[PDB]
Amino acid sequence: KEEMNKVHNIKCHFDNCNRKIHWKIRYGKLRLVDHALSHQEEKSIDCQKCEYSCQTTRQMRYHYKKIHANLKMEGFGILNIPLQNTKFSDVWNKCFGDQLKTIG
DNA sequence: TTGGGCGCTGCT
DNA sequence: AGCAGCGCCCAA
Ligand SMILES: [Zn+2]
Ligand SMILES: [Zn+2]
Repeated sequence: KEEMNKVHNIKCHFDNCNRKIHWKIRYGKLRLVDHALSHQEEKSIDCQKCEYSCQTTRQMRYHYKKIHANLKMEGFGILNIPLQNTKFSDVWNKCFGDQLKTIG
């Protein structure tokens, strides 16, 4: 539980990003996945109610709040997102590849 | 207006 | 462990 709550700065190595995500194991990987998806041109997150699509689950959460105000957004975990493919594996590697021992 | 992401955590 | 969500400060 201690090692659960330790801050690990995860550095994004995408060209001229170099942002540091102040991550914790407790948070899970969603904010890291979303950050990598933001560096990719594809809009692989699809709304469950309308035609909208976007890059990140954070974008989709904003979409639901504004367009689907009375509806819960559901099914947008890393296990629901199409991640097991080469395009995403490549972008994840570019951003965080040297830090996968810490991420898992 | 959009929304990154900090910090949160109910739940499995 | 860590998923899969959320409130909200502030310019990512
Ligand atoms: Zn980055
Ligand atoms: Zn929609």
